[PDB]
Amino acid sequence: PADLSGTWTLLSSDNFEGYMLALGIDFATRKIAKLLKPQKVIEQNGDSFTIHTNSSLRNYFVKFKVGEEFDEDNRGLDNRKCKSLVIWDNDRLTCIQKGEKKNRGWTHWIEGDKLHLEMFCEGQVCKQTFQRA
Repeated sequence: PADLSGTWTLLSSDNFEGYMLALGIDFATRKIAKLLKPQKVIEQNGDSFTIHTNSSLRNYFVKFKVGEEFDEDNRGLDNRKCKSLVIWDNDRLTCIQKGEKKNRGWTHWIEGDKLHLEMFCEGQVCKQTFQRA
């Protein structure tokens, strides 16, 4: 495991548009979303996590415990329901989201004081890095 806690600000994004296309987000929302610099707040208590994703266009919140399946109604995103599970891929916090979309999920990890994030959905992978605020 690794400590991923803190308030993070998006430093670099990469292929976020491909990621969103794969989700089926419309033109209007994608144009606005790609212009955002969302903040990520990670509260970590042992294997208990609460991750806040704050941005202009929308605020997001996910609360989970590692190894505990939980449904994710993304009616604030792609409106598609998913059955999620987060596990420790050695020091990388990886989530598998089973649902309509295939090979959808995300992975967080930290190297130095920089937070990395990969968000994928059936072929598209959006890489992002954040800096401790």
